[PDB]
Amino acid sequence: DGNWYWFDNSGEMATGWKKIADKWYYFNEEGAMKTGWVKYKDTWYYLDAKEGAMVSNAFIQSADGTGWYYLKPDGTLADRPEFTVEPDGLITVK
Amino acid sequence: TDGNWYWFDNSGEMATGWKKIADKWYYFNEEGAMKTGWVKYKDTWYYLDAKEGAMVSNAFIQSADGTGWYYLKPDGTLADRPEFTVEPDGLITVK
Amino acid sequence: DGNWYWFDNSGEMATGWKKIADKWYYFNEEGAMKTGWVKYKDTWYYLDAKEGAMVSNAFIQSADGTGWYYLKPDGTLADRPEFTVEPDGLITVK
Amino acid sequence: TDGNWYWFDNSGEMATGWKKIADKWYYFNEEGAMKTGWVKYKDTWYYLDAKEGAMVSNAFIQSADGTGWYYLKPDGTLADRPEFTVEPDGLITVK
Ligand SMILES: C[N+](C)(C)CCO
Ligand SMILES: C[N+](C)(C)CCO
Ligand SMILES: C[N+](C)(C)CCO
Ligand SMILES: C[N+](C)(C)CCO
Ligand SMILES: C[N+](C)(C)CCO
Ligand SMILES: C[N+](C)(C)CCO
Ligand SMILES: C[N+](C)(C)CCO
Ligand SMILES: C[N+](C)(C)CCO
Ligand SMILES: C[N+](C)(C)CCO
Ligand SMILES: C[N+](C)(C)CCO
Ligand SMILES: C[N+](C)(C)CCO
Ligand SMILES: C[N+](C)(C)CCO
Repeated sequence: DGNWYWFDNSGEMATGWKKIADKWYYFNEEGAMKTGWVKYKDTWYYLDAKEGAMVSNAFIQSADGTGWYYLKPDGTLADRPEFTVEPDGLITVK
Repeated sequence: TDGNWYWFDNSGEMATGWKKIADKWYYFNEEGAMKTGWVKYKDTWYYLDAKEGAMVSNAFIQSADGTGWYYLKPDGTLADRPEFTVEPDGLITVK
Repeated sequence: DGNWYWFDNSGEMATGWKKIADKWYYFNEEGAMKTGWVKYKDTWYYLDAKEGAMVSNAFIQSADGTGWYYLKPDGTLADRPEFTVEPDGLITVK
Repeated sequence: TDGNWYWFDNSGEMATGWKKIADKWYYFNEEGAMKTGWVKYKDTWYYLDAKEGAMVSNAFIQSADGTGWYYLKPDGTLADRPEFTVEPDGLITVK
């Protein structure tokens, strides 16, 4: 097995976050593209397990299948305090 | 023109209210006209695919104004506030 | 079991072809919506087995799984003489 | 900026040519750069998903000019004229 890497036209190897053709990918310090949950500077993001792209404004099923986590439009995971569920059930996040 | 879809069984009986056809659920009003969008069925809300009429279930659908989302349980019913338990790390649970 | 029917706002029951909200459906003479292959006035069309809508500009797998039939943009089935397969393999239809 | 995707195995060997990763096929040029779009591999043509790089198979894809379609066999190879047998009623068969 192995991993995916990315090098811009100038030969620079991508490490960390990198916008690649309208999508965002996260590479560890060695350049290896990461998939799944990633904690970057005390903040959580979710990278598609298939093509590795960051998911945003979406709900992703918990591991224990007990519930869902919401990823804000910028990709960051929303905390409980950020939610305001209105009486009818409308889920709002800040 | 404009109109509505209806379903009559082989016996000739016009479908009305909830009806399960070919493994999908549909809701017809009192006049047999297939409903789409939000439908209130005795205190609870449901959502029928706006384009195909089948009841949506276990899905989050964006709000009309786009300000938030709504969640439809696996039984089709719309989860209202009392049913939510948003855990501290953000894990959303519905019962 | 039963079938789907359609009545416009004026109470007229649809029979034959009917454009319904950007899609086309075929109803037999008794009003019952048809799905699958349909022969109308010596010409073949294919109505989606799921939602009954006519498919156009698409290839649909044969029953015997031996090949595919091509439905032109207007929904009608293309005959052999209508095809011109270019050397590289480009499939063109008239 | 602009650039290219590459794949190095855990051993450090740069993937080149055809490579099957996580159950999908990809094609890297001589410089290890992942190819997308049409690729000629020894007399035959293949098509790699323009957005994700994986080889398309058993699929009809619209032509660039939109004038016709192309068919990719289940093994990825592009079917050329000699392989087509269009039956009289319109049944398209490929071998
Ligand atoms: C080492 N690589 C060839 C992968 C980078 C481009 O120079
Ligand atoms: C990534 N986890 C879901 C495991 C942490 C809680 O956010
Ligand atoms: C309360 N609902 C939002 C479900 C009905 C539409 O107004
Ligand atoms: C009057 N209908 C044709 C709708 C009933 C027989 O199915
Ligand atoms: C006939 N169906 C109800 C299945 C299609 C919705 O337009
Ligand atoms: C799930 N349904 C509400 C559609 C069935 C009970 O009538
Ligand atoms: C007989 N229908 C009620 C189904 C048609 C509308 O008048
Ligand atoms: C509808 N059939 C495919 C059976 C006839 C040949 O076009
Ligand atoms: C012959 N192909 C069309 C497959 C190559 C692009 O020109
Ligand atoms: C130089 N690389 C980091 C690309 C090889 C080790 O996997
Ligand atoms: C990293 N993948 C090659 C899987 C995504 C294509 O952009
Ligand atoms: C189907 N492939 C051509 C990708 C495998 C043989 O190398």
